[PDB]
Amino acid sequence: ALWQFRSMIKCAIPGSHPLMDFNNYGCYCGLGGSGTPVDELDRCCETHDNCYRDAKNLDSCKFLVDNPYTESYSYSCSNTEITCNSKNNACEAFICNCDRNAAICFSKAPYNKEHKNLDTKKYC
Amino acid sequence: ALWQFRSMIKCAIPGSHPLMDFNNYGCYCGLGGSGTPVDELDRCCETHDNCYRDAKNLDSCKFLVDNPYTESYSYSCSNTEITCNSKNNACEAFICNCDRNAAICFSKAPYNKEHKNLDTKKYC
Ligand SMILES: CCCCCCCCCCCCCCCCCCOC[C@@H](O)COP(=O)(O)OCC[N+](C)(C)C
Ligand SMILES: [Ca+2]
Ligand SMILES: [Ca+2]
Ligand code: NA
Repeated sequence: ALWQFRSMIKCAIPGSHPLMDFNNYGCYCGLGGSGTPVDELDRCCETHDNCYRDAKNLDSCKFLVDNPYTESYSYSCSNTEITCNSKNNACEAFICNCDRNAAICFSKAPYNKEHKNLDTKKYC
Repeated sequence: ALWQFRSMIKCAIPGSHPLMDFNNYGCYCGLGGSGTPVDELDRCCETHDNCYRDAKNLDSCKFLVDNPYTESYSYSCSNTEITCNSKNNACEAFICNCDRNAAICFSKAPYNKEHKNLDTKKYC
């Protein structure tokens, strides 16, 4: 679920403010996501978007009709280390893994302030 | 902007986990919406959607080309009371007030956990 992805970005990145840092960043961090992504971080978001599309295409997810941000899963954190619980069934695991992958990706990519809050209509 | 909406909810409702709580509830608290609001809290969200639509069409927001969640405003929290800074320019002030109205409305309306995570294609 989105609140869990938020939890994961705090887990992977200590004092982060996830919605204030990553939403409406570049061309892909946020909703929508169109164009050429503007940096590694943006590419994290674009990969995340492709992951959720693949979720919706996944046979294991056939009974999720809403979008994967509404699918709760099981996860834990340990010293900045995110854990997708083995207890997860197929769809929950896959969506858990999308969020984890993007959580780590955010932590390793450089944050470019100047890419925050672009004019997507012009540049994406 | 969306993080400030979250922070306003935290303000009005000190016990709050706003995404966990108010995202993906009913037919309107989430990705847009449609259908008949399922309860008062859900009507809080329809109203906020409408207010955002109004902002999108308000002359003073004519240079706001992205969604109103991307608009930064100045607000303050103090004693459960939300204040949209009187310094805000007109668009900023309008959207801040949409948000403030919504948190307040969320703080007044019953929360009905059987209304969370609805199958919106089926019930909205
Ligand atoms: C902080 C806790 C509060 C809970 C809020 C959490 C939800 C925030 C979500 C953040 C991510 C952004 C999601 C917002 C999406 C809502 C967006 C919902 O807006 C719906 C309309 O804008 C869509 O209409 P169209 O763009 O198709 O209109 C077409 C117009 N012509 C040109 C074709 C005629
Ligand atoms: Ca996106
Ligand atoms: Ca909505
Ligand atoms: Na935001």
